[PDB]
Amino acid sequence: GSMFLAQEIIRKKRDGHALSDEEIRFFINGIRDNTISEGQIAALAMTIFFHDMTMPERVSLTMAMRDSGTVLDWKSLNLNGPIVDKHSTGGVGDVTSLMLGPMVAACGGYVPMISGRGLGHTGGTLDKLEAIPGFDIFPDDNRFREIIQDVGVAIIGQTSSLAPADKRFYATRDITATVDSIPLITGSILAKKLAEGLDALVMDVKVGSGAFMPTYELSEALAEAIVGVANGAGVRTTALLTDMNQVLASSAGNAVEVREAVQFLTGEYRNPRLFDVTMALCVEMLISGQLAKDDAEARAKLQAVLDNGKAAEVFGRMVAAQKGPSDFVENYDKYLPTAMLSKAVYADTEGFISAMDTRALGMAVVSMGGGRRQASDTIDYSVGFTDMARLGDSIDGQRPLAVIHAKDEASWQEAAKAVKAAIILDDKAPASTPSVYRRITE
Amino acid sequence: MFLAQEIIRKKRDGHALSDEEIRFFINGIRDNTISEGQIAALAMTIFFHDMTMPERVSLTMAMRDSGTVLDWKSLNLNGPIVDKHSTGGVGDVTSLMLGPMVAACGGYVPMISGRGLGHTGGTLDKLEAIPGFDIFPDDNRFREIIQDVGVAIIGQTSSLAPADKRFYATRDITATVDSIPLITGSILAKKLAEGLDALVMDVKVGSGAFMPTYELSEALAEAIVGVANGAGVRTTALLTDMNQVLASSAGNAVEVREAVQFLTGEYRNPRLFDVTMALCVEMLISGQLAKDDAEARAKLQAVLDNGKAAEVFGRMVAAQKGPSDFVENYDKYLPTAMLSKAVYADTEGFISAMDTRALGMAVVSMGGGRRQASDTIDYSVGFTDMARLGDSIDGQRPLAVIHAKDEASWQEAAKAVKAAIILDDKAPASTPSVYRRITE
Ligand SMILES: Nc1ccn([C@@H]2O[C@H](CO)[C@@H](O)[C@H]2O)c(=O)n1
Repeated sequence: GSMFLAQEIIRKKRDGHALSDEEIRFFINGIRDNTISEGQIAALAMTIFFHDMTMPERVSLTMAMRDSGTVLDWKSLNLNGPIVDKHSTGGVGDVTSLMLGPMVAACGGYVPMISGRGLGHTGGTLDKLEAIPGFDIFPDDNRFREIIQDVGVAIIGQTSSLAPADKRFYATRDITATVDSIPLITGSILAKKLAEGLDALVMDVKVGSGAFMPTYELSEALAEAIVGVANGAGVRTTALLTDMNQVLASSAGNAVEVREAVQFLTGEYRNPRLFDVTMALCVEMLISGQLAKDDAEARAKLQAVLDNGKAAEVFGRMVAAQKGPSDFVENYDKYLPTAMLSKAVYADTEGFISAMDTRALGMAVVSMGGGRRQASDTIDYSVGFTDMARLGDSIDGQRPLAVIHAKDEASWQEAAKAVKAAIILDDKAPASTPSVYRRITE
Repeated sequence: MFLAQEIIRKKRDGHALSDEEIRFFINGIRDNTISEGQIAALAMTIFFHDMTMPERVSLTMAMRDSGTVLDWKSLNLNGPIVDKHSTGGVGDVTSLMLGPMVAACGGYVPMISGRGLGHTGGTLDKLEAIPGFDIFPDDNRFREIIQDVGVAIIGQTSSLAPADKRFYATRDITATVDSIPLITGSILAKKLAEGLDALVMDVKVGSGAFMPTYELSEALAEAIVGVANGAGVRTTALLTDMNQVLASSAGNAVEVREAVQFLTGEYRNPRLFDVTMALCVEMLISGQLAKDDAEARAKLQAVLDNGKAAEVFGRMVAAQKGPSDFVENYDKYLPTAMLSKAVYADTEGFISAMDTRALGMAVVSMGGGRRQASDTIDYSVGFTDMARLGDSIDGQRPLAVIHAKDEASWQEAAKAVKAAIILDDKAPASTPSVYRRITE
């Protein structure tokens, strides 16, 4: 019965016609309910790969995936500001979320950051926060709602009932060569975030060797596609192209990135590239969330909550609300686990850093124990890199490539070989590039 | 003496404990030379700081080695030693079919199980609805049953991970139950003491699940898989549904009747079939009895459908001193409740939700389970013909048939069932029986 209706929808898309909202939602729910077979899913996916989808179709697909599970509704809490979030294609050393949420919350936004785990070398935000003893990434949503109401930000992982149709849909795409389709990718990127019930959203689309899309042109095209769909779905959205040709923060790992985020919020250390990207993303959130009129007003408000400690305090109150220690901001080195062996790694040659393989550095952290080879693995939260050298730095015997935090000497030596191999020196200094490239609006 | 507080202080400060330190502490728990205060402190340090995989493995193996560990190599059996463990449910009768099904496909299944706890049934209590059935054969009769029949379902000794006894007893009064490394070591220690070649874990999801949320159930399943494989036992886990009763009955005798009729083919609840079959598949694959899913299910369907599995079950019941002809004549042996009547809902919607925790407690209150260890059980009481999530409910379709001792307990059970089952005008979203498979 459903199989009959499904095949008509396939035939309709097969022949180049646009599907209706009602047909798209029927098919997405049949994927969710297992009333449409894998063959039929693959066939539809392949007709979309070939014929593409119009903007109304793309919007219907994303909203249907979004409506396939829980969608958070914030009206009853009567918050007096915008619900807003950031989404990213990810990167090594990208810890922006841990400062951005508190900074926007301190400026009057409400930031329900539902995120995830590792996924294949880039480090998941949830694993980083679990380096904090006691920190609880799975509050029940009455606690979640309370934290959003009281603190303005929470970072959690209750994702199971969010856009569940994407699960079966992606699984079939990934064995039938129908992953590589912009309308399907856009749906997968957006559905879970949109299920947060956002007023506004900023999308961070990486550019560079360490990016999800491999070329500048393809990053830009993906960002425009996301922006078009998200706004069509009723969420005020912009995107930034930002640089991932090297580690973004000065550290890569879990505990080490939490430490960097606290020091950024307090002013103890602000990596200038991480600062550029974080500030730029937060600006979009204030403008789209209607908390600031323009860039200069938004940057003033953001710099103010960095300067008077309010953003650091929101982070501290979030850590305490999610059951970490109440004095984490003041005493983070007491609570974050320390690796047994912390030792700088030096290059074999002298010269300038001209290039860096971020996927390889990310895999080096994973191999140290800082990430999961398999999902059943346990993370050592103390290991990783700090003091990362950057593109353009002078490297000699007195200037290390990084400080490696390792659980023992054997894994330290293995990480050092991987780091030295991932970083390319050259006799002449490279040219500089922006940390933030194009801002993309609808 | 002194080392125990040093071990506590080390973990309090966020440092990892070594294998030597963990084995010391566990043995001290078993020997009763480490006090309740020191147990609880260490548990609270673990709750705050968690444990690495080497610590989790050390902990689990230390608890396993704190008592008897079975060894099957000397009997040289021509198949793998495999078993299943579940976090428990209501109507979770899978073991009674799964044991025989796997034994009929070449596995050896030393199922050392347990009784009911809280709201969930216990496999051993269900089997004791069978007259004569002896859940405590000596080591001798136990080995011979495994050797000659391939499966036996029994209760455990004092020397089966005894360290867990004081450890769990302290956790349960100090709010240190809710720790995945502690839970994992508690779940696995007793199962790995069986000397298994392979193991499958059934981790329930939903309103009757041990963990409250899907992501917590998922986290637990992953941890168990990591530790069990790290302990040298090929292990996988399934996330299965417990947002309603799994079988069509809940109780003891009524669930034994359902298991027999499933094995013979008289009646097979399709959700119960999915979960049972899926669990058996893992055992055949992990035990190297089948190359893949399709070959495993083909072997399993075959023994369900040529009577071999039902026959193995009857041999097992007879070997453990139940009747020779229990499969053929179960109605002659299982006890009948005094009062058996259908219960009807008050509204006319679709079944949207089911509070399985409350259903399970309703069975306990009828006398089908225990509140204290010393309680006795009426094996005849319980529910049959359970309505299911998504069914259309009107005045001609009951929520269940309630089997009770007398009209008063029948009324009480009917109030609990009507309260536990929520009807709605709209058909709910479909829930699957198996949410995912988790391997290493
Ligand atoms: N693969 C995984 C994933 C999670 N966990 C455990 O789950 C709890 C919360 O994430 C934490 O206790 C964490 O250790 C785990 O043990 N293994």
